[PDB]
Amino acid sequence: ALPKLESDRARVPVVGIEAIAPESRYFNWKEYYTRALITLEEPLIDHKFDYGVRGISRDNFGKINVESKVVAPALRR
Amino acid sequence: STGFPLELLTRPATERLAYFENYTVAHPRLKEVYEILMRTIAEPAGASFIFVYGASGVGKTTLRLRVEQKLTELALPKLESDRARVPVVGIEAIAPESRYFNWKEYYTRALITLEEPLIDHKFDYGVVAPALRRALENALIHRHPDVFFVDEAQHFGKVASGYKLQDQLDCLKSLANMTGILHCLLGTYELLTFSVDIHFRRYCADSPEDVQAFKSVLLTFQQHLPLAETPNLVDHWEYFYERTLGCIGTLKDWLKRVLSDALDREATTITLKDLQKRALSVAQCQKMFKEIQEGERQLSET
DNA sequence: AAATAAGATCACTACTGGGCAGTACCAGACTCGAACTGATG
Ligand SMILES: Nc1ncnc2c1ncn2[C@@H]1O[C@H](COP(=O)(O)OP(=O)(O)OP(=O)(O)O)[C@@H](O)[C@H]1O
Ligand SMILES: [Mg+2]
Repeated sequence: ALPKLESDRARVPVVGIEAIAPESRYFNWKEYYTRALITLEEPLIDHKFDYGVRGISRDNFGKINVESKVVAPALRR
Repeated sequence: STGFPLELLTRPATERLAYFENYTVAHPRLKEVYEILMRTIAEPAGASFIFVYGASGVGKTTLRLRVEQKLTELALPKLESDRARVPVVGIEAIAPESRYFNWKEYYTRALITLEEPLIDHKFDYGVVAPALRRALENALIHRHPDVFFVDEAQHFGKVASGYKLQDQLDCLKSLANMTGILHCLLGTYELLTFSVDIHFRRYCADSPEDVQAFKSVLLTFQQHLPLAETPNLVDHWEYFYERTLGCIGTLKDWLKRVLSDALDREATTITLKDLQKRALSVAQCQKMFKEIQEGERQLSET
């Protein structure tokens, strides 16, 4: 997809994360959502995109930030 | 004509894949259920729930899309003057991450799909999310949708409580009572765990008419497959029914897999091994048949 | 029946949107003190 990535921006060919064994006794879906969002968006140029959630946005350094106040279905959206 | 255009052979393989992926066969069950649903929508008879069943792969979602398009084009002459009159709203239920279905998320997604502004600034003017609930009620009253489709309605039952399984639907019941909006809950056979009932039956092999219909849809699928040489498929109808159980939806994506594999190799026809490569697993069909048998037994009460 | 879970409630903590009583300006416009001036019995 590299020629297509060069031709068209805002495009990732493949994204991949690893599931995390939880410290508690139940799987953490909020951590899954936030880490998938970090992996998907952080290794990108500052392509201005507005997710439909108030808390999550980009920063000056480009690293994505998620407030601890953000509720998990909002992260999923 | 009844066959695929012969000009796509010179076109690139992506064009052939795009053409075949958009072909939606009108098998008799699909059009019969479509007519029943349209008759129910036109005259509701005072009902407010249009529960529709069917195991995965019958074609409920495409039926929803067809009904959406048909109702939009039916209303089209009268939205030129009347605005804020979205014909039909169709949403997909969210599988909860916790043990219980989330109703705040349902309300906010229903509001988003209606393009309702200022969702974050809602107010409660005197329950779960009263402000969002009242906002959705007002949006349904004023936008006046003909039907409110909720695909994947089986996720409403994620409550893990016998004394709360039926009560989980009180929010939708009250939202449909006081706004007068038809709620057509499309779901798999889990939805029978609980009003007009429609059954999206597959093609059971016991009845010869279903076998004839399955062979008909198989032939019309083979006619529209974009290959240089038309692949013979009706001979292995027994194989195509073993891994499909008679669902015209998963047959379509099975053929899509096989056709994409053929096109990627610049092939010209489909053999048995090509279908075997992209066939459903032996255990997968067993689990699917167990679930569909449970649903059929649940719906078998007369 | 005793033991082990689990939701409900109170209480405190940290975080982040975000508006109202109030001031200021700039000509356009209306209304009428005060006067000016001409016709008239
Ligand atoms: N009759 C049909 N003709 C052509 N394609 C179809 C048909 N029915 C379904 N599809 C295809 O199947 C996909 C949609 O899933 P499908 O309708 O088969 O499943 P469903 O059982 O209705 O849905 P779900 O399992 O999510 O409840 C799309 O790719 C659509 O093109
Ligand atoms: Mg579906």
